[PDB]
Amino acid sequence: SMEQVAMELRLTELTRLLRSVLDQLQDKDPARIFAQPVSLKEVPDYLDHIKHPMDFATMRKRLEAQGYKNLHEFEEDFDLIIDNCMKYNARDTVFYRAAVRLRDQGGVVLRQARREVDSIG
Repeated sequence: SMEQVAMELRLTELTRLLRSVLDQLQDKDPARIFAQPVSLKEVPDYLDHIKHPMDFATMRKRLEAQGYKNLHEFEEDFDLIIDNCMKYNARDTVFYRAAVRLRDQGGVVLRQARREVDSIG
C-alpha cells in the first residue's frame, strides 16, 4: 500500500536523523571507552552484574537495520551505555568518569534531537 510506503519513508528519515545523533554522541567519547561490547573473555563475570549490556557498535547495528522506531527507543539504548558503566565501575575510575562526561555532553545533543523529531514529525 501507499500508506505502508509512507510509513517506511518516515522510518528511513528517522534513521537518517538518528545516525547523525549517534555520530555526534560518539564524538563525545574520544577515548572509545563505549565503542564496543564489554568482552566476556576479559570480564568473565560481566553478565552477573549487568543484565542488558550496550555499546555504540551494537546500537549502530540496530540503527542500520532500521531497528529504532522512535527516539525513545534510541535513548533507552544510550542510557544503558551510561548506566551500565556507572554501576559496574566505581566513582574513582576513568570508566565512570567517561560515562558522566558522555551523559552531560550527550544531553545537549539529545535535547535538540527531540525538538527535530517532534518538529519534522
